[PDB]
Amino acid sequence: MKLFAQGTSLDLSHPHVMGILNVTPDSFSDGGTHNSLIDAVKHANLMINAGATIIDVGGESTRPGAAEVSVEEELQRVIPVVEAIAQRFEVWISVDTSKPEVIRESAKVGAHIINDIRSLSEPGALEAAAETGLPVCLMHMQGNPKTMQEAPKYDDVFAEVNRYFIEQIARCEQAGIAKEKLLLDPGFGFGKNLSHNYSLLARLAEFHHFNLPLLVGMSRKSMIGQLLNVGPSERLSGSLACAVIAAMQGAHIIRVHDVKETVEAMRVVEATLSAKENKRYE
Ligand SMILES: Nc1nc2c(c(=O)[nH]1)N=C(CO)CN2
Ligand SMILES: Nc1ccc(S(N)(=O)=O)cc1
Repeated sequence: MKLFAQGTSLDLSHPHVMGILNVTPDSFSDGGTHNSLIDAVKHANLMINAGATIIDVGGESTRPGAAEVSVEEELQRVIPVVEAIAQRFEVWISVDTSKPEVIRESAKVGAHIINDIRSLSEPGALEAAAETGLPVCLMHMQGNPKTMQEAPKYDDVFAEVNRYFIEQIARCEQAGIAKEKLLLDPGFGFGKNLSHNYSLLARLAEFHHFNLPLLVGMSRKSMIGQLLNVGPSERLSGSLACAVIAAMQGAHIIRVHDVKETVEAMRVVEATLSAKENKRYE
């Protein structure tokens, strides 16, 4: 199973570690792109050296209570970073944005994947994505990402995620985006309580019925912090366990903050699955 973008390919035969590079106004400080660029390129370098095969560049925070970012603010931070990395390294670059101008401007500087947690729901996003012909990640979410509001109720969270996926795949094809260009992500922590999150992880293997790559992001999330009752900087062990459970079930891309450690853990999973008559646990 491979992805094709920007004259290159990504083989999904093994788990890939996607490192996170957030370049928001509150971190990519001192205003409209400071010498925070060296910082970003430095940070990327470490991630690559640690074994990341994909880097997720985002100019907007999607945490509860997060501010909205303007197209200008976003453009100012993401584009320069995407370009500097594309020019310097061979990694795959995914862009975490929901804005059509950022989508368009990103393809042009070499981005390989459009990771929109909003699944191209913003006016003009679907059309901008299609035009680029790049792979798109579709994520399940109930509500507004940045709501300090409570988690919905679900009749059955897994059935709802499944049906959402069917509907979104359809929407994409109707717009020109071939099913073969999609990645699916259940969206851990988004409009889901503790129970819902562990139900989605327990049954991850059942989402293979779509025959599409699966991307997951549990790193330092609430589903861990709540369970173990620990702060954000004390969640590495839990984070690692979630990555292993997902990978063991055949997830293809794991979004994380702790690249080195996850890569090691993934090396153990690969050794195991290769000795496993059918390459996956269910
Ligand atoms: N594809 C994907 N992208 C994300 C995800 C996630 O869970 N999956 N979680 C986030 C948390 O701010 C940010 N971006
Ligand atoms: N939505 C969200 C909440 C917390 C985090 S974390 N893992 O940086 O604490 C990431 C995304």
